[PDB]
Amino acid sequence: AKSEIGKYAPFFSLPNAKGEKITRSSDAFKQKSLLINFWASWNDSISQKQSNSELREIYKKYKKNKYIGMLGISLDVDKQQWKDAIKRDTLDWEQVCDFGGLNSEVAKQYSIYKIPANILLSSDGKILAKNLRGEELKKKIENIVEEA
Amino acid sequence: AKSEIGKYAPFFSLPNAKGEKITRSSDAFKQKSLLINFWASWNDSISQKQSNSELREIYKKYKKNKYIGMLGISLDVDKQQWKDAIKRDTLDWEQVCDFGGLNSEVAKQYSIYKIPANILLSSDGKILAKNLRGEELKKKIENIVEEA
Repeated sequence: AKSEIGKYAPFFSLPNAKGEKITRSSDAFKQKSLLINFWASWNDSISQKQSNSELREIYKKYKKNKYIGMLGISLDVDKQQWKDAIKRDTLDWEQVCDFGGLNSEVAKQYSIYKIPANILLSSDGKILAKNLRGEELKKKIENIVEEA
Repeated sequence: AKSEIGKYAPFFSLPNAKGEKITRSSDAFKQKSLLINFWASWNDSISQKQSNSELREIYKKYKKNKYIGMLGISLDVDKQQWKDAIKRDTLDWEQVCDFGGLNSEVAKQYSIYKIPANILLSSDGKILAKNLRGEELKKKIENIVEEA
């Protein structure tokens, strides 16, 4: 219930590849809406590949945008496997992982029942949508950008 | 934690495809050691393909053995996807799933940090081994069914 649409996002604070803790209020994301994608290198499935294709297109279009940010949260347990995937899969938006895996607190807090998954937050942290894909995702991001 | 080697396995009761509730003491498993494997149909990974091959060979060899049984626990949320994988991959040992997904009771009770995963229990329910693969898996099952 804590991650249902319209609720405020549960807190997280998770380390990036350099070990810096990132939150929804880190400088890259403050005052922006935030698209958070969940994945793991141990699930390089067709669905994950599709999500990645879609997310690479969003990042390419919106990487230097005032209104929208992107964060990848991995459920990997192995740091080298995680970093290797970031490189191979060109996951060039910010990436975090605490190596807890399915036992990672963030996975429980966000009630992740499968991966890939995603969640979209307003700049005030409100949960706008979950598990958006395809044209619907495209349109929601376009709308956020238009709302300025 | 509750799933360390030497501890009694956490309780579970999960429905098979026909809706029968299966536990470690169900008729097929009573007084046998039990190999439980955790998976999901959506986890189309190399580890999952290799795991399925390994498990199919254990099943082929030991399906009528009086000292070992096998149980697949899926972390699927979609029943048709689950059943379709069972058929495609001939997962013909007992299969259960309650559609709760990654954050459900049994995944948390067993501290599953990624899938695929497995656990081996003695006939009294104590945890003997975790995440057995390859020749190590074969040798452990051989050792389990050996008569004194």
